[PDB]
Amino acid sequence: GRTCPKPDDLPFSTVVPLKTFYEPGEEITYSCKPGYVSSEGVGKFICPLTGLWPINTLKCTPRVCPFAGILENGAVRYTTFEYPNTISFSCNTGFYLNGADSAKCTEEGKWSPELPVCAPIICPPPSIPTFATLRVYKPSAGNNSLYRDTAVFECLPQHAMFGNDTITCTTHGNWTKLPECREVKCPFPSRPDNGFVNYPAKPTLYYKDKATFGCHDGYSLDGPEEIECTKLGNWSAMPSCKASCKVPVKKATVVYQGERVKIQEKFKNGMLHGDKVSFFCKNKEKKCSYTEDAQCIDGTIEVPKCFKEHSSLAFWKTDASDVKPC
Ligand SMILES: *[C@@H]1O[C@H](CO[C@@H]2O[C@@H](C)[C@@H](O)[C@@H](O)[C@@H]2O)[C@@H](O[C@@H]2O[C@H](CO)[C@@H](O[C@H]3O[C@H](CO)[C@@H](O)[C@H](O)[C@@H]3O)[C@H](O)[C@H]2NC(C)=O)[C@H](O)[C@H]1NC(C)=O
Ligand SMILES: *[C@@H]1O[C@H](CO[C@@H]2O[C@@H](C)[C@@H](O)[C@@H](O)[C@@H]2O)[C@@H](O[C@@H]2O[C@H](CO)[C@@H](O)[C@H](O)[C@H]2NC(C)=O)[C@H](O)[C@H]1NC(C)=O
Ligand SMILES: *[C@@H]1O[C@H](CO)[C@@H](O)[C@H](O)[C@H]1NC(C)=O
Ligand SMILES: *[C@@H]1O[C@H](CO)[C@@H](O)[C@H](O)[C@H]1NC(C)=O
Repeated sequence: GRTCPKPDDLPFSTVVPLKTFYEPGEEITYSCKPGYVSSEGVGKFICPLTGLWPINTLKCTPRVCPFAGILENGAVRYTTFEYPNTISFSCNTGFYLNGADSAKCTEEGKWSPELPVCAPIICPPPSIPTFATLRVYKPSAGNNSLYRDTAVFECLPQHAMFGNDTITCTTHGNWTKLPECREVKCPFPSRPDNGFVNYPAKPTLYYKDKATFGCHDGYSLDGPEEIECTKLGNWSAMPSCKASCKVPVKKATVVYQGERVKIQEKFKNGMLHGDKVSFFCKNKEKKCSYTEDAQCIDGTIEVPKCFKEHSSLAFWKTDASDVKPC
């Protein structure tokens, strides 16, 4: 036409002055938005006598921040690297991020905040507990320790450790929880009736001291032969001597453990405490046999009622340890 119209909207730029119509000869100026720099094309335009605006060669491109794609011992998500995009940071295993985790490209093309660096996780020398010693320790960095390094603790003699003995240098630079060495003592073990006890000749008995028990002839043990002084001050177990019992009835085949045995032959020297045997009893309902057990209890063994016993010489009847049924 003869009056030029509103200029074309150009991306990332602004036009001054901006009017719906211009007269021929009026001037408009394209200027890129902040953070965008002008490259190809020229901005200033003058209205021709014909209404048509000249073709626009101007191209505003975003300002480019310095390359930040390499983080030594780190990983960076970055995509574009130009205004106004942001980049993120991370570190590899054993490394902590020494600075801001995200940076942004400003209008001036300067990263803000400044770019971080990854630094190794370093752990201070471990502090030994009061009653403990350092069994092994290897400092990787100077006297300090790196990520996942270990120290193990050895308690002093006559002391008992509470808590795990291994400490790892963690991700946050602090050692894991430390064990405690305490001095614990154990009271003297009382001698068992009909038996003897042995311990070393010391005024006081401390941790892991062990006493050995015994019993005289005719008496067995119903506990562990060797007991130990545990971490809590009380002994591993208290054992006692329990009375062996006599063979209750001579001439009878009973069941000891898996197989069938004759009592008189199997326990010539008498039963021990807790030994379980089972007797055979006739049942006159269908003339079958069943099995009832009995066991020694500190010298007294109770024969089942159904055991009716007869002498072998009196072979008038059968020994009722016969038909398997029932
Ligand atoms: C060793 O330090 C660990 C970390 O504690 C903190 O770490 C520094 C980086 C710093 O922030 C400072 O304030 C502390 O020293 C202690 O462990 C815990 O670790 C948690 C797991 O990372 C953590 O918490 C997070 O998880 C919980 C549960 O999911 C969330 O509710 C919480 O918001 C966190 O995301 C926290 O850092 C820490 N918490 C506590 C109560 O300790 C650890 O105890 C310590 N060990 C020793 C022996 O001192
Ligand atoms: C040795 O002692 C531990 C510690 O428990 C004791 O219980 C108190 C009543 C008192 O006697 C203190 O000396 C101790 O704190 C015994 O462990 C206990 O076992 C049972 C199992 O449930 C129960 O009483 C408690 O849960 C346990 N104690 C704790 C602190 O949890 C242990 O039985 C004792 N004997 C032996 C052989 O270890
Ligand atoms: C390590 O050893 C001792 C610790 O007491 C100290 O004097 C020394 O300066 C330390 N050096 C380094 C590099 O950590
Ligand atoms: C705790 O001690 C046990 C030894 O009984 C060990 O196997 C375990 O690894 C220790 N805990 C940790 C976290 O290492």
